[PDB]
Amino acid sequence: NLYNILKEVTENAGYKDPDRFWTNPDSPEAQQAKAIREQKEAQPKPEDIKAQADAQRAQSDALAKQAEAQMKQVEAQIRLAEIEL
Amino acid sequence: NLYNILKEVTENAGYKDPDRFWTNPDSPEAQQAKAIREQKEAQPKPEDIKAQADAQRAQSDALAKQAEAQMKQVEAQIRLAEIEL
Repeated sequence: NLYNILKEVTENAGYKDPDRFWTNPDSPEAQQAKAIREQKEAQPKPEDIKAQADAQRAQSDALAKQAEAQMKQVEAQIRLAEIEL
Repeated sequence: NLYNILKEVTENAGYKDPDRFWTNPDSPEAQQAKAIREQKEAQPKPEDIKAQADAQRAQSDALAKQAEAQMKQVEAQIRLAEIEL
């Protein structure tokens, strides 16, 4: 639609050929340019920092769960064995 | 397209030769200038800090997993032997 508007303005100005001043968005060069433009939004700045923060959150979950279970098992067997003797 | 517009304006102003005031974007010098301009977009600043944080907390996850496994092996092996004796 914008390309059509620009064509109409240019033709009314007095230039019959509109490709001299504008680029058709359906031309293969325009499609390629749109391809690179779309490819340039792979990932923003702090989102991968966000992902590695999620990784450290997961490791915190792990360490906490294993610490709790390990200390429970510590109470299970390191005391009663020396209690009975 | 911008080069064509500038050339048209210059010719209408009364100067037949447009290369005196503008340079053709298809000229080899323009291609070289575009080459250095693109090359100066190799890596922005914060992204390496991002990758550094990635590595640091992948480090955190690693040491978390090894710590959990090591403590599990300690509790399963350093205790029963001294319990039985």
